[PDB]
Amino acid sequence: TGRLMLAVGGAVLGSLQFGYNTGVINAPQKVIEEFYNQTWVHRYGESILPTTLTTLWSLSVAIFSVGGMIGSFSVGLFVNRFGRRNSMLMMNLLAFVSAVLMGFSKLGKSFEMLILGRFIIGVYCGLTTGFVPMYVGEVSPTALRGALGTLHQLGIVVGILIAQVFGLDSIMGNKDLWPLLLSIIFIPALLQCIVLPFCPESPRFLLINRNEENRAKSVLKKLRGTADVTHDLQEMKEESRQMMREKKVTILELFRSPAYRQPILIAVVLQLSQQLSGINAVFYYSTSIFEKAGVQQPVYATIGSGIVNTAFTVVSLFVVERAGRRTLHLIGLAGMAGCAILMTIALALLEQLPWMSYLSIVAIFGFVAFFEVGPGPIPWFIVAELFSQGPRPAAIAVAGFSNWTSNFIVGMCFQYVEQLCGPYVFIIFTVLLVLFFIFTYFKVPET
Ligand SMILES: C=C1[C@@H](C)[C@H]2[C@H](Cc3ccccc3)NC(=O)[C@]23OC(=O)/C=C/[C@H](O)CCC[C@@H](C)C/C=C/[C@H]3[C@@H]1O
Repeated sequence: TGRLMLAVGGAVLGSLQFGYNTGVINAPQKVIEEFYNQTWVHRYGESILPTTLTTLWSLSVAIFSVGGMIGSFSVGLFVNRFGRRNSMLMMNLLAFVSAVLMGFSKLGKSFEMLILGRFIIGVYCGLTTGFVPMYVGEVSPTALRGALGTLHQLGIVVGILIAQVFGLDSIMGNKDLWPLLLSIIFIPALLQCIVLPFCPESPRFLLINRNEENRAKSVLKKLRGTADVTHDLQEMKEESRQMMREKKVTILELFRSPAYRQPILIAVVLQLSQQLSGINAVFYYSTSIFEKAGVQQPVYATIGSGIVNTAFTVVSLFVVERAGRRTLHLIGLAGMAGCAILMTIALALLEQLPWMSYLSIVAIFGFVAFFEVGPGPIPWFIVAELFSQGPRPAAIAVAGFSNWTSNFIVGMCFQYVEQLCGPYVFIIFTVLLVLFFIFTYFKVPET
């Protein structure tokens, strides 16, 4: 419990860095867009086209999700081959590579570097979100396993907040220091590169994946702190039974078996309902949507959304263990729909009532607050509770693919939709939120 605080906190750095890379490109949108325009002129002696500037900066934020897909797929590769700890350590290379790329992108007069860096760091984020939850789950005692695993969640939302803070004009969200805003991630990396080597390899890797039972003994005693461990050791060997009991099934075997075709449908749709709700429409373009509203100091409203977001995350902890998954997920979609509607009213009546800009802030706060209690965590609780230890692994990969894919559809196309639909964009979210509300009220069983 003492030395334990090192290995965990050392791993959560990746989840901080995960959330940081997610929301850094929110506030400094205009300045980087100005840099694209600046770079476009220097090359061709011509101001960039507005539609091109759209899909270009959209690609710069969207390509990140593409990396995450690949990353989340490759987690199984490095984990069982190089170990949990060492996997997290070596993959800090992607951060330094990406940090340098996104940092010297301005000094290199190239948005390709920035896009490329955004891809690479996306892979790291996809890999990391597979490492951290798995590492702490094996390192922590079973008692604190259902509590320390929270730090991954908190890490992301807090990382998103810090990204939005630094996104201020006062700090790093400006003409001169935006390349550093993207690069500062090297600090967390450098820290994790120092800490992890002192942290212990997971015993479940030493006991199972290496059969080095003896090398695992020295871990738990220093790790768990307890002198003896002739019960935690037997535990893992008894929990590995259930994990090795029924045969694990592959991805494409999940599609072909009509026994698995119904629960998988629920899983994927529940992931679509998380992204196509359009919470990344705000976590990527909060400061942008606020600008089209009459919001004074919009970057602060984004930080507001971060704090509200971070807040209701902690609230959700003391709710999932108090209510049902079917209910909480329904509550979310409704509130997200209501707020999406309420958002449209603000964006519509602003031109008539020069103050509804304040309503848009409250709407989006509720739009993300209702998300973090319903469609936030639940879509990952239902999937893990619709499949036994055999097909459950393959189900996460599909769900993971479903999430990244639908995440890319929003972040890449939301601006193209924002131009044509005008103040009537959140209706798309409202509409889909209804379909997702119908789909769950009938076809989603409580667990
Ligand atoms: C906006 C988002 C962010 C906010 C989350 C979103 C909400 C959430 C928050 C806390 C716990 C579980 C879910 N639900 C997510 O899953 C979330 O990433 C995670 O936080 C955890 C991801 C796990 O590693 C498994 C999936 C890891 C990836 C395959 C998918 C990651 C999704 C992101 C999502 O983009």
